[PDB]
Amino acid sequence: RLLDELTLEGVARYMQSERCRRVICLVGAGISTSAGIPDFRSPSTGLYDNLEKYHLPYPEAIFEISYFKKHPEPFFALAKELYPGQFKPTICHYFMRLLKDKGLLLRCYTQNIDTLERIAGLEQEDLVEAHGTFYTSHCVSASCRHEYPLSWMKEKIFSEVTPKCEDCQSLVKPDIVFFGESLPARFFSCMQSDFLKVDLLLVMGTSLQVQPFASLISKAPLSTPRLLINKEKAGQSDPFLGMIMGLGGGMDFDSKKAYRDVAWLGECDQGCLALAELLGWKKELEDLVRREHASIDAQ
Amino acid sequence: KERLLDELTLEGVARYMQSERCRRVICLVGAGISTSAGIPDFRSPSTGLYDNLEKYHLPYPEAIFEISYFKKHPEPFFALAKELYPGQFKPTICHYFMRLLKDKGLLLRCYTQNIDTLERIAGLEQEDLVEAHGTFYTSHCVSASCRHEYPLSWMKEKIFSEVTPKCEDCQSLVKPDIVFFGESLPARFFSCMQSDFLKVDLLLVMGTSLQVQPFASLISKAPLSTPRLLINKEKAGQSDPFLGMIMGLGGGMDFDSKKAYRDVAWLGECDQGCLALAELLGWKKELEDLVRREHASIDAQ
Ligand SMILES: Nc1ncnc2c1ncn2[C@@H]1O[C@H](COP(=O)(O)OP(=O)(O)OC[C@H]2O[C@H](O)[C@H](O)[C@@H]2O)[C@@H](O)[C@H]1O
Ligand SMILES: Nc1ncnc2c1ncn2[C@@H]1O[C@H](COP(=O)(O)OP(=O)(O)OC[C@H]2O[C@H](O)[C@H](O)[C@@H]2O)[C@@H](O)[C@H]1O
Ligand SMILES: [Zn+2]
Ligand SMILES: [Zn+2]
Repeated sequence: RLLDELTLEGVARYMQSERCRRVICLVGAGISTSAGIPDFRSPSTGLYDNLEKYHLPYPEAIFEISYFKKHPEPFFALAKELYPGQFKPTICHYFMRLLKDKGLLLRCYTQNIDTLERIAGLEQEDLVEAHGTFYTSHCVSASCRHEYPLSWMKEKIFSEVTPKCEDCQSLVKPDIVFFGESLPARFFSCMQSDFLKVDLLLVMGTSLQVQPFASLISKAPLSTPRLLINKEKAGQSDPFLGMIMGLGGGMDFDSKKAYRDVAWLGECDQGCLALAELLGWKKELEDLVRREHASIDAQ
Repeated sequence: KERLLDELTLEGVARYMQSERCRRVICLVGAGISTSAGIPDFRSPSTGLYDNLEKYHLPYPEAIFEISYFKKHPEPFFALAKELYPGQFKPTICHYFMRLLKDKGLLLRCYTQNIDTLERIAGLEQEDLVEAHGTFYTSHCVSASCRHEYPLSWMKEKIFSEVTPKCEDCQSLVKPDIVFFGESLPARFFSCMQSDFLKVDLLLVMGTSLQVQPFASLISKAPLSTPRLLINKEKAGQSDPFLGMIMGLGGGMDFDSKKAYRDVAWLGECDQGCLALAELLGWKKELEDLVRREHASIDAQ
């Protein structure tokens, strides 16, 4: 057992030890809510509770490839809000930057498409954008798959014209991963090597309600500690018909068999400040946030 | 990761089954093994149950077996339940093939997702079976504080009288013990799985799309050396990892890849796949006799 106790304090002590060389961060929409971007599944405020005007059969249909090919209009109307480049990164994002600058970040796997990891200064090599990007777009026809740049797709979205491919007249969509679509090739190539050598999983701002991303927590070695920083416990629940996690694939924070998983419940920004304080990084983190935000405000 | 099959074919499985290494077989079955009996499955286009619920005006097909939707709108399920009641059909060749595995001392367990009871009618006993998605046999009040049990005849009476079954003690809804989405699986599912998959020598997967958890996880619970044979109309368990996939990452079948070492896909009718495997094992005549007499015996009632 690598943690001396199942607390943030225990995780911090482990992080400072020579045994903790490589950290993987797994993040979702929760890490961007304090920047002003709603998550997906939070009641009332979440995106899936705010799609009534689109008259969908159910909320998730707006990001389902099969529904999209039949009724693409709602997604492209919503896309005007989803397009990145008008929010600043959060304290949580800069904490991951700090991990990078301390030589501790093996990888950040993100489910987000807001690009705040990149704006916060994480580089392409540090990142797996697991659910894709707006940066590039592709024709949906597998036979054709013609690629279109951000400007091309952006021009179509903000002109309210449904993007059609110039070669085959099929729909063109941004490379954000829809339900039913394959994840980027980088996800799998990085996963297979990263998870053999990870010393700590830092899971932040995700409900772990979607596969294959939810599987990642179970790819780590059994000895690797896992810290969740989130408003609610995620990944720990009793099995039931239609559960997302595979049997035994979840977190165990609270059973009498718990040995490596720690749930810090609260806001991601505040959890990262608390961890930073325990590591003696709090002033460094605060200075980085202040400087980088002021640098963004400069333009 | 020892390779126990000499070749990734049905003939290689048959040879492995005849060797001394193969002592314990587990069957994992779904609605595909019962369509030839006249019971449609769930997810097949046009024929499947989920494509034939228009009359109930559901938000989506699965709602009719979702516990939250049920409590709020119980009427549609109970209307459908009149059709779901088991005992108007005969078991299939596939069911009798599993019975033959029992009698040959090869069957450790059959885990079924079905509630049609055809495994029992074919001669599999309580001890041989894990009815993973429950049963009509018993019914219970839905209130966690009460859980008052009701017998088969009590639920029938309410269903065919078209009265929504209510608890005589606490007046909460009473439903048959079939597992709805969002509900716990039977205790027996977990207790059996914990021990059964430690020393299983062969997995026989038949007539399922492996589209629901936690049942879909069962193929990953076998040792990495245990061969796995799929007998199904379509390939299931093998797919490129996509957003919203049911299987956990790397928890699927590997039939077609370069690394493929233990998994075999026999594509076609479950009954025909079972007849074919039986022939390779020398049981063809024994299986056909069993099916004839049992069908006759049921008709002879
Ligand atoms: N400030 C905060 N601090 C801590 N936790 C938070 C905060 N805000 C929200 N949360 C928690 O953060 C979590 C947000 O969960 P979800 O909204 O499901 O986002 P995902 O990234 O996991 O969604 C994954 C995919 O699903 C979609 O289909 C898309 O494809 C997504 O990429 C919850 O547990 C909140 O309590
Ligand atoms: N005669 C046949 N021979 C071979 N394969 C067949 C045959 N007929 C159908 N199939 C295949 O059989 C498969 C039928 O798959 P599904 O209809 O999803 O049934 P499940 O048992 O997996 O459903 C699991 C749960 O989901 C529900 O919510 C309930 O809770 C269920 O208990 C397909 O791959 C067919 O191609
Ligand atoms: Zn095209
Ligand atoms: Zn009751």
